[PDB]
Amino acid sequence: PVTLNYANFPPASTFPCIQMEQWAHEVRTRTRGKVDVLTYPGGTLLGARNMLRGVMSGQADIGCISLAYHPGVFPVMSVFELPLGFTSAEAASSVLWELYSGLRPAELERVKVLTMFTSAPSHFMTVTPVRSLRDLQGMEIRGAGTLSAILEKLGATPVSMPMPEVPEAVQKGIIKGLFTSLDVMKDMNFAEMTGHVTRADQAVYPFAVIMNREAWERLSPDVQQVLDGLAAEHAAWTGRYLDAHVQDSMRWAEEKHGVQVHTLPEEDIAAMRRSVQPLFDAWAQRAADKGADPDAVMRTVDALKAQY
Ligand SMILES: O=C(O)Cc1c[nH]c2ccccc12
Repeated sequence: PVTLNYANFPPASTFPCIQMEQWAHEVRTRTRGKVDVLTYPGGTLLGARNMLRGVMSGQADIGCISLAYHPGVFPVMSVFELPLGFTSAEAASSVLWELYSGLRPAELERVKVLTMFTSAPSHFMTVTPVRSLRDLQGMEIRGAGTLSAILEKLGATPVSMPMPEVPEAVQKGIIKGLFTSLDVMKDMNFAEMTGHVTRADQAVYPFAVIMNREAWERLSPDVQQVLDGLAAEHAAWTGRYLDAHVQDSMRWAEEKHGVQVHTLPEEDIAAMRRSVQPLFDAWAQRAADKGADPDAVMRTVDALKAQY
């Protein structure tokens, strides 16, 4: 009987926390009680910025990081912060895990990765309506990592910060909106702060569930096969729950808070995609400078997408 503390950073109602709870439930079940998990949601054990170095301290056995909160640190897996044309968190979460399983980039060698998943595709949630690219101009919008560099290519003024700091940045007028997936309209009640939603069909935010290496090595081989055996299912499950939850979330926001939804013209969309193309090369260049094979990574992205 061994018990693992699992640090998380956002409120318990948000999807990073819902997936942690479902994960914990499967570990208890599949190990027939041999493993238990005590979860600390809402940043009570570790928060968003001390998540990684704190899992590695051993201050918590397991944690959940958003790759985009750590610029430079993940030269390979940050490809998953580019617009890879995904339209569901299910598909993207699955392809992300396979791409990680099959390559094991050294950026992530100092911890043990238990599973990976993403957000749904990003859209604009703003306090004033955005009906064109022109409206985006100069408007401070929250992103992180490469989703900020995307905001920037589109002409908005990106402000990088983790999700928990976002409600307060909006309220105090430091940002005018946020660029991410629509589950937060409910799970963080952005429906009471940003009454407008514009379709972007943009890049996802990728997450990794990590574990302290020494903690992982103190697990027997049998318990280890249980956690490795849970990884791919759980990635898909997390992606599938979120695609459903995004619908409910937006249903609630419209009929209980009168959210207004807008779309951009096709010529604005065309042009925004042309605007972000240079990020693929800059991503390819930082990976190479770090000793990675971006050509290989993109070849593996392509091939995985033609399955999932
Ligand atoms: O925007 C992000 O930081 C990624 C993201 C999307 N939905 C979230 C819910 C809780 C915490 C992080 C996220």
